[PDB]
Amino acid sequence: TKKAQDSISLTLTLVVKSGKYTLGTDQAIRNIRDGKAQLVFMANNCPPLVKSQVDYLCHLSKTPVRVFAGSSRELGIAVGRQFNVSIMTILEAGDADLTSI
RNA sequence: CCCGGCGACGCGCACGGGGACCGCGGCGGGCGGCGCCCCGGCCCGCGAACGCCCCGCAGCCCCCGGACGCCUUGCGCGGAGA
Ligand SMILES: [K+]
Ligand SMILES: [Mg+2]
Repeated sequence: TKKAQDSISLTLTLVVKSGKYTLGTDQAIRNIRDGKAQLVFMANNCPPLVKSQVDYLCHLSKTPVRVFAGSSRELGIAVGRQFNVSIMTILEAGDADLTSI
């Protein structure tokens, strides 16, 4: 719990300082179908037709997909932006371990 | 047979575009009065519905691509993609 999230926070910052990533749904689809996505991270108010499609595309590519436990605004705050982020796709973990998940 | 659309819609200060009207100047034709002045006053110079081509701000949409910007008198908009 409390130990769990302070690792999720720690990893989410590690990628945005040293390691590639993209923010947004249209950038996330174009990468998953090409097999570049090590992880996919979604918000809990992600639109329901769009979420269904992201999971289907993920199982075909074997790309892991999790669910961040906050709104699309929290995800914006978490990776350090002033705008809402429905989907975050990590391309290279860099210095993050990604075991936190 | 079923599901829809057009017909089909309130009020308001402002801001913007089109048409008609209205003026000023030129130039073409005609008038008036004129003791002095007057290229200084007056009248007339017109183009429809409809058919074909082109051109149309705002506004909504497509493609690339992935962001400390775009923009109104006022605002407003953008990782749900500027
Ligand atoms: K009516
Ligand atoms: Mg009526």
